[PDB]
Amino acid sequence: VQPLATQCFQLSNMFNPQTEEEVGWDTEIKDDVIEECNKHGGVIHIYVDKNSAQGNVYVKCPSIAAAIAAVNALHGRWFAGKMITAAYVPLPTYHNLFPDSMTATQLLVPSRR
Amino acid sequence: LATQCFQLSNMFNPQTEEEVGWDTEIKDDVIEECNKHGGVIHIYVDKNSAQGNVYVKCPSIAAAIAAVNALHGRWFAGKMITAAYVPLPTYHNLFPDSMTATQLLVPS
Ligand SMILES: [Cl-]
Repeated sequence: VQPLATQCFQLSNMFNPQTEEEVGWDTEIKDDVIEECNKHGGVIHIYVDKNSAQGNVYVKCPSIAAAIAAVNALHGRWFAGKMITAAYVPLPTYHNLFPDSMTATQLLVPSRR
Repeated sequence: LATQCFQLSNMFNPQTEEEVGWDTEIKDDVIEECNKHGGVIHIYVDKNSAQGNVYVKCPSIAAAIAAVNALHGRWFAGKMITAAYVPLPTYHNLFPDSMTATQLLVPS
């Protein structure tokens, strides 16, 4: 079987730390993702892993329904010939990686207006 | 806090320990990944750890960073492995033999 949808997922290929040349690039990715999520079910945690070779972005939505909507809105885009992929993370694993994501309930909004 | 040393987590569970060579294969898998980057000079699969911890030391921090950046977030045995750097002294105290270990490890 495939892992059930959870509140939490990991995006890949969102970027390539070797090629990323713009200052504040990871924040723009963060804003881009939140903006995308706020067209759907929002998001309560996000983390762009600047050092990951596969360009990982971690996300947690206020509900699995919100998470599904975000994943479905995000996993379609392409970057640098590589396609973005989402993988759900079980709560304990995601919570172990991101302890603070456990009690975070506030919907995030983008920095840029 | 990049160092020569890191702790992989979620590499296994007590259920993983029921197959022979589970630890030898995990050991080999990490070495293999490290030898695609900067290699590795010490590894310890902590059979007694509940969190499926594997301890690793690379010949240089450049090597470890390359390994960690390749390993963290990576999926292994259906579980997302996470790498957390281990302070060098901590690693050496936990693992005395890793200090003078300079021979690049190769798989079994
Ligand atoms: Cl997992």
